[PDB]
Amino acid sequence: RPRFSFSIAAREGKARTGTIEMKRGVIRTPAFMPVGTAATVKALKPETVRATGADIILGNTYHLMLRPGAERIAKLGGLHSFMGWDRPILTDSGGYQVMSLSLTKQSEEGVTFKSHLDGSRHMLSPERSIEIQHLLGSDIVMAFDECTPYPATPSRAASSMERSMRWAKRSRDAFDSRKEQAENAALFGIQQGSVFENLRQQSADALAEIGFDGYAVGGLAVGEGQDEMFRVLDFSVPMLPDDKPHYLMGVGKPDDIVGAVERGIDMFDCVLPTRSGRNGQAFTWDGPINIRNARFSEDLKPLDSECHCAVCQKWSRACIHHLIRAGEILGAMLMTEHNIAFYQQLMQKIRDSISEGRFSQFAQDFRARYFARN
Amino acid sequence: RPRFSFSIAAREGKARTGTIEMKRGVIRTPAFMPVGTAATVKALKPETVRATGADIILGNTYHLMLRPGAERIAKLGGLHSFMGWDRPILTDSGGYQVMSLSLTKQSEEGVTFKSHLDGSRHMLSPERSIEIQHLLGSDIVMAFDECTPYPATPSRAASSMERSMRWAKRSRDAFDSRKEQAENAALFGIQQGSVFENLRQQSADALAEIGFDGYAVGGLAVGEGQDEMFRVLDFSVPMLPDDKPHYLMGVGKPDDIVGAVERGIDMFDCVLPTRSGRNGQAFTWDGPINIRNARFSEDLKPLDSECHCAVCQKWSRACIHHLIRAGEILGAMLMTEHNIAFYQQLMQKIRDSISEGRFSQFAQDFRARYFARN
Ligand SMILES: [Zn+2]
Ligand SMILES: [Zn+2]
Repeated sequence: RPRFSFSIAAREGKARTGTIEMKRGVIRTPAFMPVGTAATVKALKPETVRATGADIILGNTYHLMLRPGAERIAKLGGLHSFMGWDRPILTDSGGYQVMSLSLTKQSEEGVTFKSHLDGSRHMLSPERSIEIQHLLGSDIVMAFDECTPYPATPSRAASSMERSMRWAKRSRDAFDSRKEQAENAALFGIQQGSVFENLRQQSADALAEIGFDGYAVGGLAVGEGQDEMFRVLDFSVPMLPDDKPHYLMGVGKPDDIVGAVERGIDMFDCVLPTRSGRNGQAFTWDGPINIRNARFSEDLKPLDSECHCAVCQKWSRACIHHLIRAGEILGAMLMTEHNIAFYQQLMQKIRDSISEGRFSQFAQDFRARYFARN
Repeated sequence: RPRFSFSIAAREGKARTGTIEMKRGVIRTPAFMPVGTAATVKALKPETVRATGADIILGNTYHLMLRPGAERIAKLGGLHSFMGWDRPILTDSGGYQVMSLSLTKQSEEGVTFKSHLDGSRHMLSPERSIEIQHLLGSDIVMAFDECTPYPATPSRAASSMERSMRWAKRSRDAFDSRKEQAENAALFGIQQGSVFENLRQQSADALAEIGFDGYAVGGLAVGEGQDEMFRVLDFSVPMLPDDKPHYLMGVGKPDDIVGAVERGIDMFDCVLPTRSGRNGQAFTWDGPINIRNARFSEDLKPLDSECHCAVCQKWSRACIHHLIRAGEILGAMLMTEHNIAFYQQLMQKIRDSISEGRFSQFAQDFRARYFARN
């Protein structure tokens, strides 16, 4: 019923659990958002993704505007039809992929780039990104920003942050200028500032002055290492409005997530569970495992003996091992389904332990078992 | 190089091993002929069937003339193109399926029947069957005959046998009337006579007077039981010309085959390995097994610990068990591949043991292990 309503059911330190209510459904916080595809035989079925625990999936604006393009998606009935997913959908701005996959020109106005598979010209800006995310019909909209490469100078970081904040205002204005969008969707602002506390602070209150439904912590997961990331999060998150969801984009190693929840993050997304699913890496409570190893050739146990997913209730490491080695598609599908389910179960344990006030103990128990392997 | 050349490399009693040389390839005797399909994703690949040991496959004329029809097959380049199989292909007359799946009218002239899936009219006769098998471009041609249902009266059996012999002559004449066919393909005659020794004898020399490249023993595998079948074969086979291949149509239980080789049979065909492959039954040296049983849920051993097929060199009973239970298509494919390979390996053991003069001992060793299960 509500456009966007964020509640906090419980807290423990900086960590916090709750829900985000939207017209297309409820999102349980902290949340992991798997990346959606297009609902074909090559990808997992929508109902399968839903059955893993996903309350909301993510769509890459950049790839979607390249193929089959935002206009086609709109004619087809939006992303929800295209992806066969009738629950909330978040779309990124498409700016990150542009500055790492494409740029014929860049300025304060925006960027124009060539299609890395067609050569055709495409333009992106705060105004255009908002419009494109509208055509896709997403529920949560990400503001268009300028991402600064890692490592970055204190000058290049301050420059890109200052621009990203002006683009934040432009994104907000574009969003509000469209009644169908502004009254039904939500808008998140992104905080930049690299590893510099002053830039982070100047970015945070700049966004707060503009006002957003949610606030993303951008600039991380670019190769800074976990320790540096936690150190950044340590001061970055408290500068963000407490009564709004905190989104940490791109971050999604299981231990990265737990540590980020300890520091106030409410939302996560990454392609790691999907990517490593096809590459033969499975996530367990005792750390990641490579299924191709000869050890799992006759291992009758499931991928994880505590995972509740439909794969672990049926398939053993042995059969999954062979399917993967045989090049059989089913094997990669099974791995992927488990991986994203495992992630959702991690989220559920986090939510549970917070509301019971036992999350601090869970975080310690988690790392102890996860890092020890075996 | 030769149209049809049958050699006997070795004998042991009534049993005999050798080769059939044809323009499209050599057929090792005794031989099992699996039933071909149409080379699609639903059926095993031609190269897979070849890799199991098959020197020749069988095509059902009746089904092929119904869909997509013999004329279409001819335009497509014949059965070899249609099935993606460039080695010898035997086609049945199509008469058996007619009298058990279709008959609007029946007489000495022939039969006309309605398509059991289109209602359309189709006509079959000694002349028409030969022509249709020509359109399909098969290498071994079966003479059109009238099959007598089981059990049959001594009158109905004598009647159908006498007709089948007149149709044998008509089949031979049609075959010889077509130069492209007569000079490149082979023709087999079928012996009828039910369980009656006099009718069998009167049928045998009737065929010998006509003369055929090979001689089939028809009228069995209609539900007479193994013991009655062996009893029939005991006198039926020696009445057939010794210097020609002996074909036992429809028969193909592993123990039925071994016993039939002991009585002089050189060729076999049946859908049992293909049918039970999809139904979850696997053939082993210790008898058939039902893969759906809970016992095989964690059985790390292959289907048969002596089978050389690619499935048993990789897949365990456990993984095959799950695939079948999951309804996964791969499971039924694996079972089928093993089953037809197991059959070819049985044939190879028969050929080997005969030429070494140890087949009588092999037959005893086979039954002892096969019937004891375990
Ligand atoms: Zn699992
Ligand atoms: Zn096998």
